[PDB]
Amino acid sequence: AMAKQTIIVMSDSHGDSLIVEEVRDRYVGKVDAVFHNGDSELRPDSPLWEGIRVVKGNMDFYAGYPERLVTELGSTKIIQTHGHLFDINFNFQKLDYWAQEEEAAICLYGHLHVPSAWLEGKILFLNPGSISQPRGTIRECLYARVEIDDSYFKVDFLTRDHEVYPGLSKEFSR
Ligand SMILES: [Cl-]
Ligand SMILES: [Cl-]
Ligand SMILES: [Mn+2]
Ligand SMILES: [Mn+2]
Repeated sequence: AMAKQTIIVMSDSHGDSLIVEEVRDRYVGKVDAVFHNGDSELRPDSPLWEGIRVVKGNMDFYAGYPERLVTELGSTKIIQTHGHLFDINFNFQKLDYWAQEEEAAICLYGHLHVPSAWLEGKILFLNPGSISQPRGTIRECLYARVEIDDSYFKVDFLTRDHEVYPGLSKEFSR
């Protein structure tokens, strides 16, 4: 039985560097990985990115962010993209095709500023929400925690004070 993993995922921070630093500082070295799914509006050479896996958003104009990132975490293959290059506002068919060709455990995306967690195929798709500019029905700034083991993905959405926001948590069996 694999040892349990915990990942921290955020996105669409939009020029708020204190929140990125705060989340880095809180979690780097205490969880298995920390992810940012883009639209930070920060420089890729920022020291705030030490310990964090970050991809390019459409509102990231500086050279040096990757469009896609594959992170293999033990037996867990995580893929990560902003989403704009997959036309996710149209639908998720292009994103899901890529996730299937990669045979990902987890597919991380941003762009929509809407928190979501669903299982399609055996693949968890997660948008952590926007940590600065929430959209849709939930007007609270959010990021996400995923707990991973052989039996379950557990997803909680967390506020900027690092508390679980109720009514959004999901548990998926694998
Ligand atoms: Cl799009
Ligand atoms: Cl946008
Ligand atoms: Mn954005
Ligand atoms: Mn975007």
